[PDB]
Amino acid sequence: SARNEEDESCMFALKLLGGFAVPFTIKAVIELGVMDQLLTAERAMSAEELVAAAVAAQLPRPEVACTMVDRLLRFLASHSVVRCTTEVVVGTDDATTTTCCRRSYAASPVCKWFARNGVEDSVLPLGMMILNKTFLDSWQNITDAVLEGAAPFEKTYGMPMFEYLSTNGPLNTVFHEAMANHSMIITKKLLKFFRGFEGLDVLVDVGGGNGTTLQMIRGQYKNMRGINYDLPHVIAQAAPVEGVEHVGGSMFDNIPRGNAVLLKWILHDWDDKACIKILKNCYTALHVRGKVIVLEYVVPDEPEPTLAAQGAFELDLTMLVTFGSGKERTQREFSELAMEAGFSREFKATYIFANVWALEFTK
Amino acid sequence: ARNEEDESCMFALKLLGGFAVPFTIKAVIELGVMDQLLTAERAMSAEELVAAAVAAQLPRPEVACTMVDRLLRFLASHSVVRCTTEVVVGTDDATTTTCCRRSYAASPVCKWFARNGVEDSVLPLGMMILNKTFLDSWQNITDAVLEGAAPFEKTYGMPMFEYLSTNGPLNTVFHEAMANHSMIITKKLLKFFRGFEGLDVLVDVGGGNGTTLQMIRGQYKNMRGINYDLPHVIAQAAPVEGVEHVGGSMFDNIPRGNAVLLKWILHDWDDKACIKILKNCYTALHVRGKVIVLEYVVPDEPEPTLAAQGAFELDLTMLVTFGSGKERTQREFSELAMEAGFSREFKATYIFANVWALEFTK
Ligand SMILES: NC(=O)c1ccc[n+]([C@@H]2O[C@H](COP(=O)([O-])OP(=O)(O)OC[C@H]3O[C@@H](n4cnc5c(N)ncnc54)[C@H](O)[C@@H]3O)[C@@H](O)[C@H]2O)c1
Ligand SMILES: NC(=O)c1ccc[n+]([C@@H]2O[C@H](COP(=O)([O-])OP(=O)(O)OC[C@H]3O[C@@H](n4cnc5c(N)ncnc54)[C@H](O)[C@@H]3O)[C@@H](O)[C@H]2O)c1
Ligand SMILES: COc1cc(O)cc(/C=C/c2ccc(O)cc2)c1
Ligand SMILES: COc1cc(O)cc(/C=C/c2ccc(O)cc2)c1
Repeated sequence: SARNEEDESCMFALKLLGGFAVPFTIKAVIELGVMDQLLTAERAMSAEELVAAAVAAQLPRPEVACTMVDRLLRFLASHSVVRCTTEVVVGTDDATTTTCCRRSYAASPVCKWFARNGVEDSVLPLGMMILNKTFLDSWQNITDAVLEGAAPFEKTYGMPMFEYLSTNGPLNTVFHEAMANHSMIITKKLLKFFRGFEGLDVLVDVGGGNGTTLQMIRGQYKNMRGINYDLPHVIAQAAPVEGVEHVGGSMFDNIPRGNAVLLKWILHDWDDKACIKILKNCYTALHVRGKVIVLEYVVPDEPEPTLAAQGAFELDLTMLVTFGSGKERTQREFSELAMEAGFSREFKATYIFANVWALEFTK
Repeated sequence: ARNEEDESCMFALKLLGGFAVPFTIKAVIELGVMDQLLTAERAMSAEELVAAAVAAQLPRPEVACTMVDRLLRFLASHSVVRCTTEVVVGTDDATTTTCCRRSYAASPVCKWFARNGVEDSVLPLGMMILNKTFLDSWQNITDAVLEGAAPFEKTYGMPMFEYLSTNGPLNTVFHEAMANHSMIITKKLLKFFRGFEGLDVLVDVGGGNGTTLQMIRGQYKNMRGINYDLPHVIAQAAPVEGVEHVGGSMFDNIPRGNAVLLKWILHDWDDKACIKILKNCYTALHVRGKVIVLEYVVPDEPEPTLAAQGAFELDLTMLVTFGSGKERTQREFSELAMEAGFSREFKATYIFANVWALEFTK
């Protein structure tokens, strides 16, 4: 609609500067309980009906709350996050932010990924880490961190993230729930789309937590045995799982022996030398023809302006912000690390879901 | 594995990640890399852009280059910069990818981030939009809504204009953003808007040091100006030929003239406060006088266009800053004017960057 190229140029610059407004608006609609009412609603609902349904608490300024929610949802409607219908009101009205007319709102399909059921296959626990204030604050310190060649997180909090989490119980839970949430989704998709668990006697899951992933995998492959390998303090908290041995240890020291080792979102935390050491421990732990299964995004060789590529470079920036030298890798960069660790010139890539690939390297 | 379910999920993650572009552009500006992009003659690698932007010896110069490379690659995937890739005659150590070296050029949009070309930039406004103090309020929307309060006030315990009195650096950031936007809009007004023709006296409510009036008089030499602003702002203004500085509150009175300019005033305020301002404009105006409202105009329905999204984005900015400040539709502006006494006579002239000049007539 801009009146010339100069005008459209200016508005695009403002748009680029303002991209934080959508995520922060979504967070509020979620936290208010409005997004869950949209998701269970049988028809479109006005801001007033959404607030009445979402809030049990008696509000001091209920009319202000309703118009504010109307403004939040109208903004998300402009971004196709929700559907909006407008009707004429016969009467007077003040639980909408316009003269004659009342908006009613329905969830778009994308909204199901924000569900608070948590495991209805939602990414909400991941989203709450993505938009966590403690983590977001690091993004304001990128400049100085680059100048020192440090992680923005380190430059913000004085120390690496994994150290800091030991000192912040609440942030630690947010982080672990996000990890667990993404793990659950990808594990399910793996059992739908990936065939590389066929023929395995023993699978070693590094960073397996309580061993949920191995348990779900054994649900489909009943004769496979699992080793759940994680830090001693994580293993101490792990209840028995049938067919899974919990083993405490550092992946930098050793990996337990097996037919395959699973690394999900491990390598992208670490620089190339650390990755090579992890893959060398995988290599010594495997019998010949054994495999490493890497569950990671793969960035394209060039910066393609696609939805998937943008999300992969967005994850690269998250890694820069969090760890500094943690990073997302191309297929070739993954191949090179594996060959450095001793693996053959034999590469498989199976696309799974949500930008995650299963890359398999073979001894 | 890639279907509608997959696209849906990626879309969800994209919506949650929208902050990454703005934060990355900020870093690239603040490192001085954007300015090197804007003066460059050709695509430059991260290494070249760092060497050119940074005076100091860095402790970890190769880490800094590879980090900038990653920032720029991300911006390339969003079409903010142009990237080309060439095979390294050897082995790099200042690009993230060893085979190959990326070089980058500014896209046209980057001119809007310039630190001082001789043209228009929105960089002072952008520094306000991405200022940490202001951004921190957006993390407090849920509790401010439940209380019916402005997120900003819930975050800092006072109204934004009161807070600026307590934070001189933020006060500068705010005023420079307003002055930047006002400068661009006043020049576009002199280009496109014809409603200053014929006016004896123009009253600029919130006119600061009188720069707007000074510029308009530069084109309309027989017009006189009344620069109306708070006494403390007027105390600081130097004399302006053909302009009288007057101190006061727009809630008490407006100086009389043929036209009153209200730029980004009404959107700070609720309907009751707007009606007070407009009733004061009405009584102040001589007959056939006009209020000239310089605001964004939100469409009647939430259209998914670049311009509409920009207007609802400013709406949420007003929500966050003031709570009850808000963007309006044409109909809502008309209705406030009619409540203040103005006639059923409405003009709208599109100016630039989503701003309209709306005129109401006594
Ligand atoms: N960059 C490196 O090469 C590097 C980094 C850290 C530790 N190490 C080596 O590791 C040994 C132990 O030192 P430490 O206790 O600081 O390191 P650690 O065992 O705590 O390892 C560091 C990080 O790696 C991850 N990790 C380690 N083992 C894991 C496992 N089984 N599952 C999931 N994640 C795991 C965790 O995120 C942890 O914070 C030392 O010999 C040390 O040199 C090497
Ligand atoms: N939106 C609302 O919060 C709301 C609601 C209903 C009524 N009101 C009315 O507004 C009053 C609150 O305002 P206040 O008492 O804090 O006063 P105030 O005028 O001192 O408020 C500060 C702001 O007023 C503006 N201002 C006032 N006169 C100006 C002038 N001549 N030139 C430029 N800018 C000028 C500036 O934007 C300044 O930052 C209420 O007492 C009532 O009259 C406001
Ligand atoms: C914080 O207080 C104020 C007061 C005011 O009068 C205007 C603004 C405008 C902000 C803005 C943000 C994003 C954009 O893309 C374009 C403008 C903010
Ligand atoms: C904070 O530390 C970590 C460690 C880790 O292994 C993964 C992530 C992933 C974040 C992320 C962000 C945005 C998305 O869209 C998708 C994932 C973050």
